[PDB]
Amino acid sequence: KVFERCELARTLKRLGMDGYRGISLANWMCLAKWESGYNTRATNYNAGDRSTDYGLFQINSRYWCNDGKTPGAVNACHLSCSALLQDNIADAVACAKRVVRDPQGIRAWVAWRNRCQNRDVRQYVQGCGV
Repeated sequence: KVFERCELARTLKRLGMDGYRGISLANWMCLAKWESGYNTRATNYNAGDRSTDYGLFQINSRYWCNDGKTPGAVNACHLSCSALLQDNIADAVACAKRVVRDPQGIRAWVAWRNRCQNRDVRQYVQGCGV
């Protein structure tokens, strides 16, 4: 599923992402935008290390979910990576919450540093009523 901006903003707020571990909703929106373009079925294979990024938040199979083919991987979210490809983003949100519970927080995603950090991210939630 490809979410429309405000639709996703309202969904994430309902799922308790606003201010989760100090991360504003606008930051989560900026992250989803640059990671998948709000697309839940997006997959990206990293030929360099044999891991794959899955879904809305492009969560990596080496540490967060299990896909069975990634060498030396753990599955911290205790989920099959298939779960991160559903239209229902409940599981993806619970895993995204798990990721930021680590010391790095939102910085775990390099796209966030490049495209969201120290920027005016207000645009991602403007007019959405959240």
